[PDB]
Amino acid sequence: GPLGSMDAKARNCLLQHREALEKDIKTSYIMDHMISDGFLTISEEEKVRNEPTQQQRAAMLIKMILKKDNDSYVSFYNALLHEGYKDLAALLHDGIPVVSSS
Repeated sequence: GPLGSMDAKARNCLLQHREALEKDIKTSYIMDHMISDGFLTISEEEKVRNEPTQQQRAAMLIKMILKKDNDSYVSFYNALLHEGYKDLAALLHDGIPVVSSS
């Protein structure tokens, strides 16, 4: 039984804000912070990096989040804060049940 999965309200606040999703959700340093965080494995890194441009690259980063978990989502969330994308992440903070905690 999967526990601590990605919350619907959380995952939605992220993807639903497609108003700025594809527009501000980057994959460069954001993924760097996620892999260094240890949430994105070499396989994860490979897929996103396999894609040629922000097209399927950023889409792949967001596409991973489509079926990851709360833990990874808060990591992807934290990565947004790592690259000055606090606004998008704030839009997702509604679903994130933590306030840094670091």
